[PDB]
Amino acid sequence: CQDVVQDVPNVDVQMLELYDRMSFKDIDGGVWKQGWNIKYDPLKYNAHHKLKVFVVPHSHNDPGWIQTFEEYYQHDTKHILSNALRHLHDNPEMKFIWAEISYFARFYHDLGENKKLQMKSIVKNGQLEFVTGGWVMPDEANSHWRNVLLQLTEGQTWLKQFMNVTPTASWAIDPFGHSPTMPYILQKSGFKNMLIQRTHYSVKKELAQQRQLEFLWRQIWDNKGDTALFTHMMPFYSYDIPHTCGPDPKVCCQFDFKRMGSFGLSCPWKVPPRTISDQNVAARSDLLVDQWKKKAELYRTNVLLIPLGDDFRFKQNTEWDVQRVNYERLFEHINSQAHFNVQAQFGTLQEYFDAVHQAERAGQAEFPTLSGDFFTYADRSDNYWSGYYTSRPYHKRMDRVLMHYVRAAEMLSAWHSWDGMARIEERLEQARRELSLFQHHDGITGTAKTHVVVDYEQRMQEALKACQMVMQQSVYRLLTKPSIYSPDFSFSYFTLDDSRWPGSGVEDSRTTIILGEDILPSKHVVMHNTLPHWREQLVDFYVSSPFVSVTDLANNPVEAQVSPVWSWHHDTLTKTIHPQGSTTKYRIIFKARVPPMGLATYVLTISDSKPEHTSYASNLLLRKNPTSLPLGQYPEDVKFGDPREISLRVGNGPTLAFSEQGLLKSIQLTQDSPHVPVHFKFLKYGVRSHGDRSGAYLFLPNGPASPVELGQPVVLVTKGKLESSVSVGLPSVVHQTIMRGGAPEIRNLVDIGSLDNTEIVMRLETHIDSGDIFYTDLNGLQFIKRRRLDKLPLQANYYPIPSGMFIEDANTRLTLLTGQPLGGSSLASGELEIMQDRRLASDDERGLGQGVLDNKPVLHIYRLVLEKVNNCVRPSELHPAGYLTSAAHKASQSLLDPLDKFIFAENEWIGAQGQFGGDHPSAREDLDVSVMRRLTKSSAKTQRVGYVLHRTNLMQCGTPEEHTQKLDVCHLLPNVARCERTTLTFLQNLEHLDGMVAPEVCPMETAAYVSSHS
Ligand SMILES: *[C@@H]1[C@@H](N)[C@H](CO)[C@@H](O)[C@H](O)[C@@H]1O
Ligand SMILES: [Zn+2]
Repeated sequence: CQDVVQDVPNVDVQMLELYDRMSFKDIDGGVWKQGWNIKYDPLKYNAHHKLKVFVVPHSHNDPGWIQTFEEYYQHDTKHILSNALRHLHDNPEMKFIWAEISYFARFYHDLGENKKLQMKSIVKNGQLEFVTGGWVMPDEANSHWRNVLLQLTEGQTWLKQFMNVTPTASWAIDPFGHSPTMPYILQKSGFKNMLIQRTHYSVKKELAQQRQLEFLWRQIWDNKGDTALFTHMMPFYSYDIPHTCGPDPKVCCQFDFKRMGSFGLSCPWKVPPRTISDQNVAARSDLLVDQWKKKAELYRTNVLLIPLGDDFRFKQNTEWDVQRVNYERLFEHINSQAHFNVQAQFGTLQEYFDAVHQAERAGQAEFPTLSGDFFTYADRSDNYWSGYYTSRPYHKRMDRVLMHYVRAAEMLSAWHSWDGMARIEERLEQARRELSLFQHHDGITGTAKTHVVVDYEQRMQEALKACQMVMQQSVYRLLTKPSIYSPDFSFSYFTLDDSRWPGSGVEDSRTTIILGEDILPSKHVVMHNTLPHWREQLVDFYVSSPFVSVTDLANNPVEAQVSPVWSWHHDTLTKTIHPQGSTTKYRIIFKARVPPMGLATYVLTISDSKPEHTSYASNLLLRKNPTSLPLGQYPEDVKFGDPREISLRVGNGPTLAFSEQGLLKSIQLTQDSPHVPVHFKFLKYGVRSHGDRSGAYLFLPNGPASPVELGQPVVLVTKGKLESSVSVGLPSVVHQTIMRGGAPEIRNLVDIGSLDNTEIVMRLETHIDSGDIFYTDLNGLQFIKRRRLDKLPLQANYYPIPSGMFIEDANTRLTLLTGQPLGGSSLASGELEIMQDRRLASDDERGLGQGVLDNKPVLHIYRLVLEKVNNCVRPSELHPAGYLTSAAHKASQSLLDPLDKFIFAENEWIGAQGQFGGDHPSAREDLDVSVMRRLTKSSAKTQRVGYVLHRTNLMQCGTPEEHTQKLDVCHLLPNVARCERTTLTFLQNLEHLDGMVAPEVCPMETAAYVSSHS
C-alpha cells in the first residue's frame, strides 16, 4: 500500500497552493469578459497540421427544478428523446449525447417494440452516445460519495441491461463547483475521461493562461498517480451556444440557429443569427473559424470540442432541422476551403477524447497533473455559490437518513433469496431510484421550486417506508426459528423506532411500547448493526411506565436508565420557550451489544416499582419564578433553580461546563487535565438592502454575523448514570448537548419561523492556534486542507460540510461531525462555524425565480470531538489532506449509520432468537462494508452478491489497534463458487480472485467484489 501520510504528491497544479498565489482580480477582459483578447498565429495551421473540430449536440435536462420530474418528462424530455430518435435515424451523420438515465429509462419503457429496436440501433452505431450514464448529473458539494456511487450504478446497470453500453466519458456541465470524489469513483468504475464546467471564473483564466484546462486529476494524497483521470475543464462562463463556439458571445450567439425565425428566442448582444446561404457562407465561416481558432489557443492539441446545446434543447423537429442544416452548410464550405486548414463535423464526447489521446500518443501534448477541488464556485464578481451548501436543510438531513435506510434494507435482505411474492426487489429498486433522483444538482442542493421540493420529499418518504418494510421482513426471517417461520409478506412483524428522524420535536410519531402487569408485561426489541464490527451503543425506546427492566433474550439483566419525555413550547404571554414533561410516556435507555452486520434481541418487562437494574435521571429546570412541573408516574421530582453555570460528567468520559444560557464553555478530557475553553454561540447573517441579494444559490451577507439576543432562556439539565443532557430554548433553536461517556452529541431543533432575510449560524470559539488553516470533507470520503483568504469575501471562505470539519494546532484538535450537509467555515483562528438554516425573501437571478420562504423545522445532529494530537503522526505542513482520528471516525459513523431499532408488533414472538451474526468477522476499525447488495433474483441458478469495501485512513496516535479479524466478504455467504474484483458499479469483472478470497484494500481505497454461489 502507498503511504498517504508521509509522502506529499508532486503535481503541476495543486489547487490550495494556486489559491494562495492568485490575485482573483475581476478585470474586464473585453468580449471574453473574464479572460483576455485571444491571439493565434495563423501559420500554426497548414495542410499537414489541421484543426479537427467536433461539434457535439446536447440538451441539458433537469430531473426536477422549475417543474417536477414527471412534468418535465411529459412537457419537454419525452419530445426531445422522440425527436432525437427520429432525426438521428433519418440523418446518420447527426450525433447527440445524453446524460440523465432517469429520463432515458422512463422514455424507453414507454416505446413500442419497433421504436425500441430503432433506439438500440442508433446507440449501437454510436450516433446517440451516453455520457456518464448516471441516474442524474449529481450535485458534487452536498452529496455523500455512497449516493454518488448509488446513482451512477442505477443508471449504468440500466444501460448495460437494455442498451448493452457502459460509458467511459463523464459530462458534468451544471453542478455548482466540482469535487475530486467524482474522478475517484469514475476511475474505479472503468472511466477514462471526464468533463467539468462550473469553476471559478478566475481559475478558468489562470488555467487557460497556462493551457492547463486539460489535466490528469489525481487525489490529493496519491503520490503514485494511479487515481488520475483525464479531465477537460470548459473555458467560458456557460455551456450555452453563445459561450461554447469561442470567446466572443456576440459572434457565437449568431450560430445558435434557434434564435431566429418563429421560436420566440433572440440574442442579448442584438445581432441575430442568419440562415447560411451561398451568398453569406464565406463571411459567416470567416467569423466562426476565427472563434474556433481562438478557443483552440487555450488547449494543447489540434482537436477542438465545440458543444452545441442548452437547457431542454432539441425539443422540436424544426429545431433539429435548423441547427443541423445550417451547420452542415458551414461544414461543407469550411472543409472544402484549404485556406482554413480545418476539418469540422458533428461528433460525440468519446470521439473528442479518443482523438485528443491519439494526438497525445503522437507527441503533440504532455498534459499537466492536478490535485484539489473546485469549491467555492463564483460565476461573476463576488457572487459565490455557498448558499446551496445550506438551502432546504430539512431535505439535506433526509438525504442522510434515506442513505442509511437504503444501506440497511439492501444488507438485511441480502442474506437470503426472496420469493417474488415478497416484492423485496420492487421496494429496493423504488428506494434506490428515489434516493438517486435526489442527488440531482437541484435536489439535495435545495435549489428547486417549492412544489418540486414537495415531490422530492414525498418520493423520499415513500422510499423510507419501502426500506422499513424490507428491513422488518428481513429481521423476522433472520431471528425466527425455521420450524416456526411461515411469513405473510404483507404483514408488519416489527415497527422501526427512529429517535433522530424526523425527531420527536419535529413529528411526534414514535410508538410508545404499552406494557401492563396483567395484559402485556413484556416486549421484544431488536437492534441491527450495519457496520462490520461489534458495536455497543445506547439505544432508547418510549414506554408507557417508568418501572421497566431490560434483559437479553437469555434473561441476563441489562443496566438501564429511565428519563422523562420533554417537549418545548412557545408561551405567547412571556415569549419564553419552555419545556413540558409527559405524564404518560418515558424513555428507557440501555446499551445494546450488536454483532458485526448483525442483530441482537432484548426484552423490556414492566414491574410495580423501581426495578433492581434501572436508574432514574434527575431533572433540574433553571428559570426564575418557577411554576410546578409534574411527570405522572416518574419517581423523581423535578428540581428548580435560577440560571447558573453547570458541569456534567458521564462515566469516566469528559467533563463539560455550560454557561447560565445552557451553552458549552469548556471540556476537560480527564480528571487531571486542563479545562479547555470551547464556547458554543449562535449568530445571524443578514442580506444586502442595496446590491446583490442572497437566494437559494448565493450567500451575500451584509458583513460579519451579529450576536443574537437570547434573553434569559430556560435551561433543562437531565442527569443520569448512562445519559445526561443540557437543553436550552433559544429563539429559533432548541439546543441540546447530550453526554453518554465520550464525545458529546449536539442536537439543534431549528425553526427559523418567519425571520425573513436571516441565516442562523452556530459558531465554536476556542484558543486552538489554527491561524488561517481548517479542514472540511468532500462527500464524506476525504478531508481537504482549507486556507481562509482575507483577499476573498466572507462567502468565498464558506465550504461544504458534507460530514465534518476540524481545526488544530501542534497540541489540540477540535472536530465537528455532522449528520447532514451544511455550509461552514473557520473565519478566525480557533473558530469553527456551520449554518443551520436560511430564509431569503429575494430571488438571486440564477433561474429559480423564487427566494427561500418554505422553511420547516429540522433536527440537525452533530458530534464534537476535542482531542490531544501531539502524539499523532501527522502529514507534513505541505500535504493538502487531513485525516480523522479513530474517535472522530467512530463519531461520524454514529451519526451516519447508527443502530437500527425494531419493536415486535404482536403480543407473542414464537421462535424468537437472541442474535444473528455472532460469527461474522469484526473487521479493523478503518474498514467498512459500504454496500452489500444481492445482484440476482431467486430464479437465478448462480446467486451473486456484491460488496463495496472502503478503507479510510486514520491518524496513528500511538494507541495500538487491538485484536481484529480478517474480513473476506466472499465467504460471508455459504457455497461460494467464485469471487471477482469488479468495478464499483459491479458491471465489469476485473480479477478472478485466488482462493475465492476478497483481499482487504489499502488506506483511502474502495474496491468492489462479487461472490457467486451454487
Ligand atoms: C443549470 C443552471 N443554470 C441552474 C442554476 O443557474 C440550475 O439550478 C439548473 O440545474 C439548470 O439546469
Ligand atoms: Zn441543471
